[PDB]
Amino acid sequence: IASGKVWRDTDGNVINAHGGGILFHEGKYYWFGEHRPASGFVTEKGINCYSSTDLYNWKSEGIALAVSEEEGHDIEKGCIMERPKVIYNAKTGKFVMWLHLELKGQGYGPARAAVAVSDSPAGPYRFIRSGRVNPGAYPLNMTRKERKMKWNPEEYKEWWTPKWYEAIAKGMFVKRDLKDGQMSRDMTLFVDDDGKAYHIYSSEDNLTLQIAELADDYLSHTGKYIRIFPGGHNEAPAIFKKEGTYWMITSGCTGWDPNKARLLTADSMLGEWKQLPNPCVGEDADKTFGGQSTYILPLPEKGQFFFMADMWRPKSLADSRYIWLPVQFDDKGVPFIKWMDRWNF
Ligand SMILES: OC[C@H]1NC[C@H](O)[C@@H](O)[C@H]1O
Ligand SMILES: [Ca+2]
Repeated sequence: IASGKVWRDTDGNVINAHGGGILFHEGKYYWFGEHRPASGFVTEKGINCYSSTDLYNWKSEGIALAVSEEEGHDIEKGCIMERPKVIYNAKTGKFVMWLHLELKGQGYGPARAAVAVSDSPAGPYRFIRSGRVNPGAYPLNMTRKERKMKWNPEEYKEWWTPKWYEAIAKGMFVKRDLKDGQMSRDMTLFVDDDGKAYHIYSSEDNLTLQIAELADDYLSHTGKYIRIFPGGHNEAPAIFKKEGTYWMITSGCTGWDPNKARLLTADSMLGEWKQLPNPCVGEDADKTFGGQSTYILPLPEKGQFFFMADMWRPKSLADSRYIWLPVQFDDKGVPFIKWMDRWNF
């Protein structure tokens, strides 16, 4: 595992799986990610999939979720498809893919999460629906008093004033988006011990993280959700659970530029969360080693976890590389990550 180098599949082609994540099923790891083009930023293809027995040799499984050729479809060619994650639904036996969708020709405005389904890990997946999250429902931890407040859009046009920040903290953008549902851009998924799944996403114009419970088949949301770190600008969330504790690594919001990772922790997924120091340590840790969090893969057979990131090259996004590093734990059980040029499982 040689972070930042050109990685190739078994045919010799550059692995094209960005913003991704990995699952294990029937003896194989399946890596899902954005198919990025050589020029431009929008996918020409959809969500790509690769498979491996060993986490070193990756076989191209082809496109798992394709862009549609039908005009007016939510996922017609030219839509934005980012940060795909796949989870297995044990009750129905289906593979469920969620992803950040922006409708074609609308930039990043729609701020939707989309959901697709497959009988097999590699696909093809069948698109079901897209939309903002939980129309009509308030966050669980947004208080009665906060829900009763009125925010005149004309008084709060200037971002980053003291009164605007306070307003964002007390849920001004939640109320703004209440009817049509909460915004979802950068996102991930987590399947808990009891089969409860959660959709974690940057919401409220990227200012605030939200964690939403998924329904029992993982195809919709239940209405139950919380919001955390309002105004915190936590992006590209990555999550894992260890010995009952939930840990989340995120980035800041500086477009393509690498920035300082944050470490967030809770004892309950929908309980209170708190922020801990940058979990990256050593030289370049202030820049997350030139990367941005995408996924934390548990290896539950070994009681270990590994941190996946993207080393984004905005000049040509197909040339973006992959940083994969062991998650280590200090004497208090707090995760940290150090660079290694080459390491083995
Ligand atoms: O918009 C480009 C880029 N910005 C930063 C996000 O974390 C990425 O997923 C991607 O949307
Ligand atoms: Ca955020």
